Amino acid sequence: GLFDIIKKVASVIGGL
Amino acid sequence: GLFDIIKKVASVIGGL
Amino acid sequence: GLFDIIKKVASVIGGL
Amino acid sequence: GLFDIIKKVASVIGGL
Amino acid sequence: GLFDIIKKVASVIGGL
Amino acid sequence: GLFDIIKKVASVIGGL
Amino acid sequence: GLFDIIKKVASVIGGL
Amino acid sequence: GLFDIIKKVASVIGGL
Amino acid sequence: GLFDIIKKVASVIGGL
Amino acid sequence: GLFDIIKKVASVIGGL
Amino acid sequence: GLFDIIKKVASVIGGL
Amino acid sequence: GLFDIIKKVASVIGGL
Repeated sequence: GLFDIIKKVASVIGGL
Repeated sequence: GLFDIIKKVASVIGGL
Repeated sequence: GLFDIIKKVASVIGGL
Repeated sequence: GLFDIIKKVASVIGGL
Repeated sequence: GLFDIIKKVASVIGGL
Repeated sequence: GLFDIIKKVASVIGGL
Repeated sequence: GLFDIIKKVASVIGGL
Repeated sequence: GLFDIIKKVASVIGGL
Repeated sequence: GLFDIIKKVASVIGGL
Repeated sequence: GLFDIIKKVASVIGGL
Repeated sequence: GLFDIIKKVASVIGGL
Repeated sequence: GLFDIIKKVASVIGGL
């Protein structure tokens, strides 16, 4: 409605 | 409605 | 709406 | 109504 | 209405 | 109306 | 130490 | 130390 | 140290 | 040691 | 040491 | 050492 704040953090470290 | 805050953290460390 | 702030941080490090 | 003094304040300090 | 004094404030300090 | 004094303030200090 | 997050909201509506 | 995030909101609406 | 993020929002509306 | 294999992951997903 | 394989990841995904 | 395979990653995805 007024604010639609979508914060997505996707941290695939993997590998190593 | 007024604020639709959507915080998603996905942390697939995996690997290792 | 009035503010649609979409902050995506995809951080696939992988490899290594 | 002779004096229809209307005061409205909406302090939508959401987020953070 | 003789005096229809309307004061409206919307302090939508969202985000951050 | 004899005096329709309207004062609307919209301070959408969003973002940051 | 590691994160020192300080959020302060002061909301002196007053007046009115 | 690492992150020193300071978020200050001061909304002195007053007047009105 | 690594990030010193200082976000200040002073919003004195006053008057009206 | 012959094989001093060291793996370290720090995932300081703070903030938000 | 014959093999000193060192893998270090620092994913300091702060802020937002 | 015969094989000092040092791998260092610092992904300081701060701000926003």
